[PDB]
Amino acid sequence: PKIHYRKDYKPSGFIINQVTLNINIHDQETIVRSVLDMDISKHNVGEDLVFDGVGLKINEISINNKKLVEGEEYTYDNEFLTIFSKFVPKSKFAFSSEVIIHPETNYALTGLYKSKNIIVSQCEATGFRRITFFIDRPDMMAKYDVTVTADKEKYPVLLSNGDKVNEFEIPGGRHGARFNDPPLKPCYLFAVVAGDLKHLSATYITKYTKKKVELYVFSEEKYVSKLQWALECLKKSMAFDEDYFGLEYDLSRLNLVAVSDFNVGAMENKGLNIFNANSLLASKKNSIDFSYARILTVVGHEYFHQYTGNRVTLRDWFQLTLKEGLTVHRENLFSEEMTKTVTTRLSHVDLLRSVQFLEDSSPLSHPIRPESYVSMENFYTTTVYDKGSEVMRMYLTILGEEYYKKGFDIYIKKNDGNTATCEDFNYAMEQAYKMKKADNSANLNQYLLWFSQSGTPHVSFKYNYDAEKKQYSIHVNQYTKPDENQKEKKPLFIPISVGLINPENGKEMISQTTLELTKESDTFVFNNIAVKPIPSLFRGFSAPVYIEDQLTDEERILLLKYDSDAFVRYNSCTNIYMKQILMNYNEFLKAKNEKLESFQLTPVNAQFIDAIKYLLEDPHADAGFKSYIVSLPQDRYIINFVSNLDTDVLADTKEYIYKQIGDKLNDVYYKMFKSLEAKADDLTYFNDESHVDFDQMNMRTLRNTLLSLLSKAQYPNILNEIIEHSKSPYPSNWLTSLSVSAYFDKYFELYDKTYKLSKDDELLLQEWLKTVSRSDRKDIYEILKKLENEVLKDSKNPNDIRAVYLPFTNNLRRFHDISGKGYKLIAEVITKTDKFNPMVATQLCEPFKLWNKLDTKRQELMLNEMNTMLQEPQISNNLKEYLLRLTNK
Ligand SMILES: N[C@@H](c1ccc(-n2cccn2)cc1)P(=O)(O)O
Ligand SMILES: [Mg+2]
Ligand SMILES: [Mg+2]
Ligand SMILES: [Zn+2]
Repeated sequence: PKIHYRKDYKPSGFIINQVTLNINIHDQETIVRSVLDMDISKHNVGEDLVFDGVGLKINEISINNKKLVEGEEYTYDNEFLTIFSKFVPKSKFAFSSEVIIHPETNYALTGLYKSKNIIVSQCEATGFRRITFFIDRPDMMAKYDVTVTADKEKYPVLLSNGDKVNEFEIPGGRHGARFNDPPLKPCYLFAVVAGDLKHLSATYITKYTKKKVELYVFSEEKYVSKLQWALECLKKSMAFDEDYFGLEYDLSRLNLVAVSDFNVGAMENKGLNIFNANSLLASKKNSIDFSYARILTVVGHEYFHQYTGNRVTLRDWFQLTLKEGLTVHRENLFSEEMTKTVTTRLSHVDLLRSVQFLEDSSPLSHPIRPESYVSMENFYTTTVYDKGSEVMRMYLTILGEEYYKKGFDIYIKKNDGNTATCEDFNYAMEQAYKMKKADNSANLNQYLLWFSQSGTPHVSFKYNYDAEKKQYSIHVNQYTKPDENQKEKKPLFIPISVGLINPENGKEMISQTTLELTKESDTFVFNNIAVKPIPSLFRGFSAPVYIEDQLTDEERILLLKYDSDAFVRYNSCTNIYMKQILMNYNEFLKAKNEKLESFQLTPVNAQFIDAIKYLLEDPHADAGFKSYIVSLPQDRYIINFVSNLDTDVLADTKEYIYKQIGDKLNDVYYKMFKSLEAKADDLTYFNDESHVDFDQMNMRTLRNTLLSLLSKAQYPNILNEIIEHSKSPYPSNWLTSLSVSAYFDKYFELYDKTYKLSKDDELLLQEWLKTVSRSDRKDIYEILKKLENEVLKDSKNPNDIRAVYLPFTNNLRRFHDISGKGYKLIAEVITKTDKFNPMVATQLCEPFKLWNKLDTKRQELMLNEMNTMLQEPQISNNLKEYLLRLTNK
């Protein structure tokens, strides 16, 4: 396998000026004719002409309308087409070809493929070379003129980029459309779609130039009534970019299309965005509440790529974080503004500190700009997207809104063009930084280490208060553990948003202040501090770091009650739980290792329980926040703090802490679950397709969280509540009724009732599968085998496969069964999936990422399964490279 290095970037010695495509789709094959108008670039050194082209069946190739001869003038090995230089012209010339491809049997979902009755393309990153020959790298910009033909009855709707310029009838029941897209684009932004598509549409009038933009959202006919929310999300997304960034859509039309079979969430092809149906379609009757935030963020994300990816483009794939990290940052600012709930930011932090921190301390650790790759298929990671987004968000923290907006406008003005690199972005923020400091010596040079250095920095704190002097000092230290990418880790530029809270009255003692930590350690001193403060550190989670606050639980409890920053309040509560978790885990571990006949456990801090009750009982406090404070930190967050983690000991620890708190608060939880009903489940706008109330949904989250706590505890007669909840019209409630009934004899009665409610909507059936998979059932292995035989069968839909298996892999007791049977089962699924879809096979490897963090026995069980998968003779390149890197071999 060839390793591509970032240091090795060089421009092509060719240019492709114009692509003219004819894509003729037939029952058993698709014929693709392509003419490329080419030139020799100024970098050319007389080399062979080499096209990417994977799995293509050549009918013929030509230069300037003369057929080329296989063997004597060119070789093709199913990956590269090599035309020997003696036969390549030295001025403007035309290369043509006709190849045959087979979208019907393309089950890897990359290139051109069939999803149910829709034909659709997926070109990022290197899928265009599965459609026709090309120099398939993002710096090859060309013009595109595309014609598609197909059977009119099967494929009445034909779409590709640009203007539809001609439509025409073809003998034998066929038809055609031609689309011309004159502005230059990279080939990974080409798209085509054909199908019996239905739609909703609206007209949006831009803010400044008042251009009419037509918006179309498409699906298969069955689900067209689930498109309205997506259309509202698109309007909101355009308004946002207009209001916050001053940016208007440049084209006359934007199409959104939902497909059933898709590897990720969606894709930003220019004016033709294609989506996983689960991230475009929703209704109140047939979707859980999560689908509403999901569609808003995914529609938003692909819209924002129209500037950050599509008009300012990447030179090479190493700069991927520049388009993805920045688009995620734009997406998160939009979500925050649209939902107006504090749990939106908290949920982004929850994701980074569980999943991304785990990745960053694993053998897979990489900086947000890597120095090498082998498979572009495995490069689209939480580190590139989500830590990339936190790095892009730190510029805004450092500069503030006014100067951030100035530096961004600087980057967009200069590079609307025009490929760019991460240094160009940094340069633009620097110019805003010079202007902010009003000092032109000031620079962001050290900031660049955020792109190049891998691993999570640890940031720790000591304090001093001199009561006579009224002088308060915060001593800060940063450290990043050496790893495979850097032996010596340099200090980063770490912005620490802070407040100082008066412990007597809960008030702020200082204005907004962001500490700029630029050295291994520094001491920040504040004068005129009248009383000893509690420091509120990393407000908003202002850098992607392990925060070691060194506060007492009494201080943490005070922040949790009285601080103004949601993240700090949640983090204080998190740190109280972690102190408790590590304590009880070591007490359980000692008792198991020493085989003790009796031992003691440290109870949960009583004043922390009192503070939870105080917050729950506060009718003005936020319900979404309340659901965060009654839940323990995620297992994948906990694992970052324990060596050789025994998952059974952690399951017993979590069980003890939940029971400790429930034994004090279950009456309070019951009362709230009942008093929340009226507002949480209010049906007033149930038939209003466009009315989405994020606060109401967070009330439902809370009720569903409290119901789960009450069921685990077997609170008296709670089954009555579960059975009533199953009759709710909201799928969030009735699916919740299924999972909490796991602890009762009614489980299979609700399994059947909710299957029946779910079975006729393809997405809602996928949510039912996830609910079953995640159910806390002792017979969960037999239940999985039942879903396999009855519901999943041999589905190659990645949504179906992921729904049956991924939630189960989070079942701490059972997936991690000491016999290794769970690791066995997931490995069998990965290998089976790898036969047809290597990308999804790699996604199904996710539970294995923490393998070297677990206890001795479990490390060995997981390594065994990874080595077994690695030894499969038919392993894909993608799965092989991933598992070799994961197992350090
Ligand atoms: N850029 C989009 C996308 C689509 C597909 C893939 N993909 C990566 C490997 C194979 N397909 C990557 C990104 P997005 O960030 O999902 O908007
Ligand atoms: Mg083929
Ligand atoms: Mg299906
Ligand atoms: Zn993206």
